[PDB]
Amino acid sequence: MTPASYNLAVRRAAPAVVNVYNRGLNTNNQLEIRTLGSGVIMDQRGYIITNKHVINDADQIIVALQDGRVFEALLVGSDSLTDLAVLKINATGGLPTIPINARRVPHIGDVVLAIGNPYNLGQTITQGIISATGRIGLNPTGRQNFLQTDASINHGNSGGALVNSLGELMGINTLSETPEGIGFAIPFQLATKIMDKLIRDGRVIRGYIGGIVVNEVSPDGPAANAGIQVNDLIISVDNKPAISALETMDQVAEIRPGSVIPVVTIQEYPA
Amino acid sequence: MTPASYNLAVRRAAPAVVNVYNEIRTLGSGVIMDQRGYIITNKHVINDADQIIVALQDGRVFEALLVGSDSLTDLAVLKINATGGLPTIPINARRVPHIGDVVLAIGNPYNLGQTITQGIISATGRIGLNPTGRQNFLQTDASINHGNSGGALVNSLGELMGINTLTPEGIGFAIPFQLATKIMDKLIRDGRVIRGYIGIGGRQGIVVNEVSPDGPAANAQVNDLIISVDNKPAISALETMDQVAEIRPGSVIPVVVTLQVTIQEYPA
Amino acid sequence: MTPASYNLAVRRAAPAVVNVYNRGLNTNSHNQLEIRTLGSGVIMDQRGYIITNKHVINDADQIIVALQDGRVFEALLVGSDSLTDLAVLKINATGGLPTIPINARRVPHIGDVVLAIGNPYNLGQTITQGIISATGRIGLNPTGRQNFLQTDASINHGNSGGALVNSLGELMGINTLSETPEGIGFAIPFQLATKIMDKLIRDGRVIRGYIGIVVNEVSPDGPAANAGIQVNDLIISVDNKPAISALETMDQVAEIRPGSVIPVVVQLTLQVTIQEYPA
Repeated sequence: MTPASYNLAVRRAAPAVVNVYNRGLNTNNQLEIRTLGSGVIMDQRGYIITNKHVINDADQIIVALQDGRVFEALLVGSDSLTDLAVLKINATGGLPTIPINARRVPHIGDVVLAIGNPYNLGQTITQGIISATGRIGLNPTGRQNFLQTDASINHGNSGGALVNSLGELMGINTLSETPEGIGFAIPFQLATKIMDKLIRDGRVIRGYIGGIVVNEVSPDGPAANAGIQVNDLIISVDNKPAISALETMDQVAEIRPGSVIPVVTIQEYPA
Repeated sequence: MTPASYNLAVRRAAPAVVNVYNEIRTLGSGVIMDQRGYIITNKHVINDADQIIVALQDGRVFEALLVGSDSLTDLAVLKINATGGLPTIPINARRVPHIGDVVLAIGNPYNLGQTITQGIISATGRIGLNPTGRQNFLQTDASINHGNSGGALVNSLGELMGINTLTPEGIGFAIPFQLATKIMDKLIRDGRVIRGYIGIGGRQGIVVNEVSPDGPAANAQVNDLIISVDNKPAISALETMDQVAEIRPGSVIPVVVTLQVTIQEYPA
Repeated sequence: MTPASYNLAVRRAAPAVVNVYNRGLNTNSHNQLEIRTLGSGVIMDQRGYIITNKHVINDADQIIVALQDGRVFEALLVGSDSLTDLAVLKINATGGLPTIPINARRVPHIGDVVLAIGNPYNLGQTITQGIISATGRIGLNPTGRQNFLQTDASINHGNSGGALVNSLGELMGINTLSETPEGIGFAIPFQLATKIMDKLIRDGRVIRGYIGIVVNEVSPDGPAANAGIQVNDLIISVDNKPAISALETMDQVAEIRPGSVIPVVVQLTLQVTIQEYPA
């Protein structure tokens, strides 16, 4: 026999996780650490994911690898709604990349490990399960549509990785009587989507509109301008049957402002 | 390869777990025990509830009837009649829980919807009917919060290990399933738990430390050594007290220390 | 089918773990024996040597050890160590003792499932499950809370001095200590705990080599300051061992005995006399 262990997943995923250091200038001279967090190297190009709140208002950003290599990092963009931020590091002499299986479907009960730097103790692995799946939909909803896990999450785990027993990335750790074993991560599929969009446009451009029964209507919104009223029953959006409020709103977000569709001219979501 | 997962147990047991709602006085969780619509939960969840509501992970909601409750075990049985089929919690009565067994707690902590947390059995506790304290419950480092109460604790096979009851970290308790079964049946039948009460406490034989005034024992002294209760050898204080509880009030039994005692109903 | 379980490890290791009770005679006015604090301990071998945390037994007038088999023993303090917070006890045993499983050849790995065995809040023996979050170091030289073993297995007051074992029951470490930090707890690596025990058994205390790689500073009156070494010196050899690591070198110095004299190359070959580490 041999000891039960998840070290496999640790060997594979860990190196691609990094310590992130927000550095600001203190007016009341040099750079002082404002905060810290974790991040995941996504691909060989040097793209990294992390939590927006970690890098917010940073004058300088630094990224350290478990192999000891340190890099100055460039903010590629961020997103409030998902609390995600993409960084990039140059000077590539090769990089560890987080294992990814796009074909992998997360299931409730799946063993997962959270990799991060809680309280700047150095890299820390903690074990738990997927308590709840959440959604990969682009449209914001709330803390309920994230992935939920009883794997232990502290300050410093933010932007860290959540991987299954195979090291495959399940999500990005966002945030955690005293609630015990309740922590959240952004589903990896969604994180991918956000990353690409930030890489591409320097920001996340969301389609905004303002059966499914209309409870209210946004003044001056795209809907109010097209002639839609309260109590209307929406059966089709851009030729797609509207059978779900969640699925419909996720679809609207993928649509680009300026576009015109049969149900209106899409606008960009308000900050 | 495939990811290490307990999702199997989740598929099996989860559906039989429900959100319970006591304006709302409080909320909690419950376990559907069988196809008749009987549900288990914690008494403290439903106490002084004007109405009780039960929601299923399949979206079906039911008005629920309090079948009875128990303070000592903090258990309560509900019932809903359901035309359609109902999910029931997997049960293996032959299964012996062991310390170290992987377990999952299924419940609705902080009303976040159904939540699964993973841990192990830290300690077994006892299935004895006689109350003792928080030590004779099942103990687990699986995460338990407000809203997990009345929820289910199951092993990797989905088999019900116990009902979740209640800065200390990774210390949580559940009523052993074997005991929960017994309590359920008794509440279903009598609308309450009728316990055989004698009115002694003490610590082969059992030495009487004290005697309850007006109790069944006082009516039939300290320092007595009890060697036989109703023809059963008294070799254990725990096993004896559990035995007394199963005996019904009004009954009369031989006690050898040969006296004749009349069992009463336990004081609230 | 059968339920996923670690009970195997529990069966093997648990019996060798014990409840420890610090007792003093000045605790009450009537000068009776009363518990000042309590903890857990691990029976190491058949001789009755037990490991526990120093902070558990500190200033104990009496020490008591209880076994999961009901046997109780008066215990003798063999010695302690502040730096690792370890203490060795001994019990006079007759009729054999449970001993904690040990595999010296076993290499702990991050992610390995572990169980913490102890007596949290004196609830009786309690098992909690987690993994090794970080390895730490087995080096003798003190560093800090970072070079211990780290684990998300649940640790409370009363787990101190308890055992942390893998799925095979093999002792991985001795549990030392644990916004509210969740799933952050520490144990002394077993390899190191062994080293400390033997040294305490033998010398009644841990005798450490102290000296006082680019030199950032120098200790006044220290062995180094007395041999002629200065700041900014580059140390390339310590007692004929290449100094390629600050960690590996300091651990090496600790193994050296006070009074000893060794060559240090910085070329200048000096002669230093090792001293005993300051409390």
